[PDB]
Amino acid sequence: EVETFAFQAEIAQLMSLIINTFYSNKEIFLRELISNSSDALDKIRYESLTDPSKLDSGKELHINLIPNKQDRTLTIVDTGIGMTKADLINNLGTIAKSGTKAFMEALQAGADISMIGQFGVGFYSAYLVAEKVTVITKHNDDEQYAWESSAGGSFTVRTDTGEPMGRGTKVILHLKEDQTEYLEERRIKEIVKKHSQFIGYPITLFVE
Amino acid sequence: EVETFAFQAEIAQLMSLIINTFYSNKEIFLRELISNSSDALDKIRYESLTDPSKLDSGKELHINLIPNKQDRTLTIVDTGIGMTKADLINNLGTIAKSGTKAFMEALQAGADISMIGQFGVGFYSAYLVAEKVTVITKHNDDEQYAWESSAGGSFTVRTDTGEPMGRGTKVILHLKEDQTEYLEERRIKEIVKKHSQFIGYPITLFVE
Ligand SMILES: Cc1ccc(CNc2cc(Cl)nc(N)n2)cc1
Ligand SMILES: Cc1ccc(CNc2cc(Cl)nc(N)n2)cc1
Repeated sequence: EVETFAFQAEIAQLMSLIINTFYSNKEIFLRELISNSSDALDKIRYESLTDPSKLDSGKELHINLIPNKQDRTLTIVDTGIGMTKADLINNLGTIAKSGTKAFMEALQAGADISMIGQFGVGFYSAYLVAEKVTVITKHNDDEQYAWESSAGGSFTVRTDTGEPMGRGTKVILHLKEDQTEYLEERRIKEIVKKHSQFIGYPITLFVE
Repeated sequence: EVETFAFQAEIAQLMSLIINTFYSNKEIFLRELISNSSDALDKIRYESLTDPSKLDSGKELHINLIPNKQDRTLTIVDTGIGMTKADLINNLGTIAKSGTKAFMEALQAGADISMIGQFGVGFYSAYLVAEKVTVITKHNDDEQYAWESSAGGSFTVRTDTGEPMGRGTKVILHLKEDQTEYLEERRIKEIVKKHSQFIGYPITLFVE
């Protein structure tokens, strides 16, 4: 069921930088994950213009934010294009390599962590607040998969057997013990309002 | 040879807003067109990861900025994914409709013109400085096309017979008489430095 993979060494060191650097403006994680969901939703939307059947796995284009204090998770759910297995294992890592290097150059040169999205690697900002990230995803062409990593240089992929999700991606943030402020309705709302206010898809912030 | 099309009424009114509103910070046009080229280059790059032959029409992934004082044009050239005929005539217009409406709502509500890129319609910022825009583009699946518009509610498309470009998109800005500062090497460099400094593709600013 479970395959284990090594991050390429550059992503590994980016993840450790994110995890070990002292940086108090952690909230930008949420903007990066939302902006990712928006791009994925733009992508399936555009694709559907030439192949309307690509929306057979779900017509609604949206983003949901789901805090769970019991599990201490914040989940970002979209009905975007999703990721194939090849994306999870390979394509996105290839992509992340030059973005990482550029970002890592920019930082030595005085850029700061909040600029991570400009380098195509904003997903890894999840590790500002999350000790473990689980990503469930479903692309029209492929099976539903669960990717997961607590950093430390590796990650897993397995075919997923929880609730079928139709199409999209769900990012589950297992929050660090000191980052539970991001389970709070008021804190989430404050962040979405500040950083994500012009996203062209409804964002629903679920309550508990 | 030449087909003439009407903009949908919402894009028409956006273009007139861009053309008639008093707004002195015109330089952001260049950031929007560069950011467009970057996304198009990300797109062909990603596609090539699963189909390396998509790079048979050119391996180099780059952006060139070409001022021409004699013709009074500034051209932004990329070797990105390019646009099919259906994109030019249809797909991009469909896309632009909700971005426009959202942007136009945001403006009534106090947002300003520089935020146009957040709504997916930054291309039309070209009309801050250009009395006419000509776009030459070539997608792997299709022929080379020339799109063109001086606004006033319509646009043309024709198959293009100038130099074959292999793959990509060239945006030719016929500048308004009072906007020739954007032909100046120093002004362009100043703008790219300010707004476009972390683009992950070489940007070459040609001199005359
Ligand atoms: C480098 C890198 C870029 C992007 C990711 C995650 N990307 C995605 C991809 C999709 Cl289809 N949907 C969402 N929400 N996120 C992971 C790594
Ligand atoms: C709404 C709207 C969005 C985008 C455009 C132009 N888009 C593109 C498309 C491509 Cl493939 N390359 C570049 N450089 N620009 C035109 C209109």
